[PDB]
Amino acid sequence: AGRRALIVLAHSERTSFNYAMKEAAAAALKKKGWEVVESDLYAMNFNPIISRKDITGKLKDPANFQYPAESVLAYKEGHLSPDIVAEQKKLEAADLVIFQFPLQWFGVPAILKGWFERVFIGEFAYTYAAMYDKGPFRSKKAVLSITTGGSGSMYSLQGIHGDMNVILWPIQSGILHFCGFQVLEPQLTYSIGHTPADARIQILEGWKKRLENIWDETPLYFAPSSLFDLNFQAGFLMKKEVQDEEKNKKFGLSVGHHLGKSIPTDNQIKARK
Amino acid sequence: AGRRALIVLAHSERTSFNYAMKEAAAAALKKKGWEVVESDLYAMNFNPIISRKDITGKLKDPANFQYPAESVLAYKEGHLSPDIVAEQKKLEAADLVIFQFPLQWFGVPAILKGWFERVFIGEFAYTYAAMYDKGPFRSKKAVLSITTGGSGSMYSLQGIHGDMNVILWPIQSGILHFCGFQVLEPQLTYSIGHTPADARIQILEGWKKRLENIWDETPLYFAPSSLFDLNFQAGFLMKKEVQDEEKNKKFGLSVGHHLGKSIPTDNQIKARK
Ligand SMILES: Cc1cc2nc3c(=O)[nH]c(=O)nc-3n(C[C@H](O)[C@H](O)[C@H](O)COP(=O)(O)OP(=O)(O)OC[C@H]3O[C@@H](n4cnc5c(N)ncnc54)[C@H](O)[C@@H]3O)c2cc1C
Ligand SMILES: Cc1cc2nc3c(=O)[nH]c(=O)nc-3n(C[C@H](O)[C@H](O)[C@H](O)COP(=O)(O)OP(=O)(O)OC[C@H]3O[C@@H](n4cnc5c(N)ncnc54)[C@H](O)[C@@H]3O)c2cc1C
Ligand SMILES: C[C@@H]1CN1C1=CC(=O)c2c(c(CO)c(-c3ccccc3)n2C)C1=O
Ligand SMILES: C[C@@H]1CN1C1=CC(=O)c2c(c(CO)c(-c3ccccc3)n2C)C1=O
Repeated sequence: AGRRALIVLAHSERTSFNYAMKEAAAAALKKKGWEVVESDLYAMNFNPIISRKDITGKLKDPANFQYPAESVLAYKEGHLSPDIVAEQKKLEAADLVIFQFPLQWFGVPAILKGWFERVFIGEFAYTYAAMYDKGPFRSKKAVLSITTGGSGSMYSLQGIHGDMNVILWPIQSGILHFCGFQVLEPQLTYSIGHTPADARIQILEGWKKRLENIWDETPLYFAPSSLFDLNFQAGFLMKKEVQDEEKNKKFGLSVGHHLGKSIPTDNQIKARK
Repeated sequence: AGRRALIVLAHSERTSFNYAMKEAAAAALKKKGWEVVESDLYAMNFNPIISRKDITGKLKDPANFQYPAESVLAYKEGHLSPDIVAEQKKLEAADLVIFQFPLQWFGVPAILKGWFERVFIGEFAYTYAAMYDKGPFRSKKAVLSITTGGSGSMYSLQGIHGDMNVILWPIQSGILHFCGFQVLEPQLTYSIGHTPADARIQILEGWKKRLENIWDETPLYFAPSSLFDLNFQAGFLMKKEVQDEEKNKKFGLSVGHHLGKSIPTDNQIKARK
């Protein structure tokens, strides 16, 4: 089960609803016996920009700096910037990771985007040989608790912004699941700036109620990596048998693997698929 | 037509292909009579974090800081941080804006994400009353020129990463088109790290060739805001009449407006739709 939790918050104001939601999760989990650690990016004045400075020492090839290779090497040899390592330790010690943030330009705040870029270093957070379900964080679970200015209807299939499931895909599949994370249902609190005070109090309590049993939840469905030929040769394309079999399925496997057919309803919002 | 172009680069190395793509684009554009301005985020050591320091004036509500409102107010009264103002001036002058960046965790680099967050302030880059096609930059055109580590097949409908069209959606529709921009087909350069020297040279020539007539291209398709009842009362939902003409249609309208049906092939990569 789950015993330790990491709450990554990306909001500058201690007076925001996001901070309240972070406080609610901390209280709720602790009161349930969990150990809670925080990564309040702004309060920590976190540096989100990847650079050659992330490697405390000489680079393998300063004449042509390539961050991927250099950062992985620094990782292996233990030359990663201290601030990066400290976060990597929080990740390794955590069973549950909660990402609390306000949706910004249909994605995560830049400070958090940068946190992934500098913290999710190769070898540590992933390998091309163990992508997705086989990733390093397979024993861990992640959840996005998001707040927005736009109303839920704006994000429905007929809303002007379009399906929220598409917006979540690059984050939940491309970032979290790629590293092995079992991704749980996102906590979506729409139009928080247009919500009555009593309703907000209920949102907080609802979030705490869910956290009581968060670890017994069934995670989102992503196509298993066993359906693909995971080698540079086949170009990591679906196995031909799976393709043929899939040809007789009404729905695609997920948002990203829609295969040109109907995307399973709320594939990135609701579990059981 | 268009004589003014802005190239926003998000890469720290002068030795990268990304920098090469930036030079090639500028060289080719100037050759066709364009005026070319640049925003090399790293070279500028651009601040990517939105904070109350983006406002130089006295806040309207200092004890309860709210970025959306305060920033919009600062734009309206001329109290925005001068570095943000400098970027906004480049945007207003530009006819064509090119975003050159390496794909990082299925999105734009944090430094570029922060650029959108601090520079695309309300009123300046958008207004709820005139979202999408009615936005401020509707007389402008934007293009994403991306380079990736992974091969094209990994991003095909059956590649492990999933459809690249889904990854592109939140940036091209949510950020670019939301502000009125006509978005042109993205220049996609896959597995740049695994491309032979002679091929890389051809990729650059091909990019210069495309830019020779970039302004006359058909842009990508996004559902017009006219298909929606644009008011907090109708939940910014698609017009009932429009919803009825589609129930018979096979394909959805776009990636975000797939409507539970099939997404039009390469909706976010190829024009004509
Ligand atoms: C750069 C940028 C980009 C954005 N892009 C998007 C986008 O793409 N899509 C979109 O939909 N939105 C977008 N937004 C809007 C953003 O998502 C919302 O402004 C944000 O989620 C609002 O929540 P908040 O917690 O940050 O803060 P706040 O606006 O402060 O709101 C929290 C509310 O709850 C109250 N409150 C605070 N603490 C408590 C407590 N303990 N108990 C009860 N009530 C409390 C506050 O007084 C306030 O009214 C963007 C905003 C910015 C700045
Ligand atoms: C934090 C992070 C996250 C990432 N996330 C992803 C992801 O989600 N998906 C993904 O697919 N990839 C990802 N990548 C990989 C990234 O997309 C590639 O490393 C990048 O696109 C490579 O291009 P480059 O221009 O930066 O540099 P380089 O790797 O240097 O490659 C350019 C190549 O062209 C050569 N070259 C330079 N100038 C010229 C010239 N003028 N003419 C001809 N050849 C030239 C160089 O020597 C080099 O071999 C990530 C990388 C990082 C650091
Ligand atoms: C996608 C681009 C980035 N932006 C936004 C889009 C919205 O649709 C929106 C916002 C806000 C916040 O400014 C509210 C909002 C805020 C308060 C109360 C009600 C709605 N709404 C509906 C945005 O910021
Ligand atoms: C980990 C984040 C999610 N993304 C990546 C996914 C890939 O599939 C990938 C990367 C790289 C770059 O590290 C190369 C690559 C690099 C050099 C040569 C060949 C492939 N490939 C195939 C990534 O960075």
